[PDB]
Amino acid sequence: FKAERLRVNLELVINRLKLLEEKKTELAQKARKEIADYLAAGKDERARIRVEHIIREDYLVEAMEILELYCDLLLARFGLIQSMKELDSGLAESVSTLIWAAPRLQSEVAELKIVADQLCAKYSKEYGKLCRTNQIGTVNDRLMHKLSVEAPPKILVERYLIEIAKNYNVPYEPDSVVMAE
Amino acid sequence: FKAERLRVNLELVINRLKLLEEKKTELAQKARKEIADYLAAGKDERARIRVEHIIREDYLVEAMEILELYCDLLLARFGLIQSMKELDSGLAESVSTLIWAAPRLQSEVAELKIVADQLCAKYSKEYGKLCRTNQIGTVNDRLMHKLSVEAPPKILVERYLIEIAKNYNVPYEPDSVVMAE
Repeated sequence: FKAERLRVNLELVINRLKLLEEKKTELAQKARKEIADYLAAGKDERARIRVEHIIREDYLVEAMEILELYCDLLLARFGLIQSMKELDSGLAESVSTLIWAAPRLQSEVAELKIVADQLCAKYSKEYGKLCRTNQIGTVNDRLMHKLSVEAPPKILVERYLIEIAKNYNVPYEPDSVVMAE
Repeated sequence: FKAERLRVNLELVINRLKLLEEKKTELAQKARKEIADYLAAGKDERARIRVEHIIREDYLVEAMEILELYCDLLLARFGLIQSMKELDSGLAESVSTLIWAAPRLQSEVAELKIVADQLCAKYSKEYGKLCRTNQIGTVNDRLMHKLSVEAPPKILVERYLIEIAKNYNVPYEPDSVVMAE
């Protein structure tokens, strides 16, 4: 298969990973001053949704870094496992997590479309329609938490609002039922 | 056969060997400061993959120098063995190592394509499809180690990280199970 198209794809993935990380950092700083505005100005719940979007983004940041490590370590053993024909256990975790998150990351990046195709084009043993679904069970559970879509515990969203109000110097009063939870 | 096309090919091989050696040296210095950055900044494992790529490159550097010696010594006896019709034992090691590494070096250089063709065009005794495969068994095992694709022992990758942290003055703590291994 097109393994150097795959490789330069990965390189662009890494480049855009860095770029998007940086851009989202920038706008996240602006948005944190903005959240200081919303919290300072009335609807802390509006700021609560804003910071929900932000903590979502931060889950994405952490997941981005984890998978950046994964694509880079897979890139290390390009020719080596390319000599092989099945995936090894040393890369089974990375491959499983990547295969699992790839559909979640299909939209975020178009290179990864080809990266996943070439992955599945690379293997059939524990690879394919369901065989790939069988081998993908070794996905990183930590990334899974960093890729879980949920409301954080309102004690923690309150703590994010508290540490924001700390860092950004607004008055925040958590809901004591949740501030105790 | 085209033995002076072969010869100027070899000359370009040597020229680009020097050039690529120099360029990879330059960017390797930049990449070593960069590895000092990654090690200094968080993911030492990211730096670990980076320095895995680098130590791979250094295996390539050493292999490059070895084969540079080989092509130059073969160049010394151009007309002499050209008078002969089979390869001699004095060049059997160099020829075997070159024939063996040439497919690994097919991609790195396009001149060597012709150099290998003209090599096989030079000989049939222990030369050809499998006869060349038979005579290539005298490849340099040291270069073979410098052309082996493997993970170095993690005590040694830790030692490379330790001597980098020494030279580049970052804090590195090897995995004591591997730092003892």
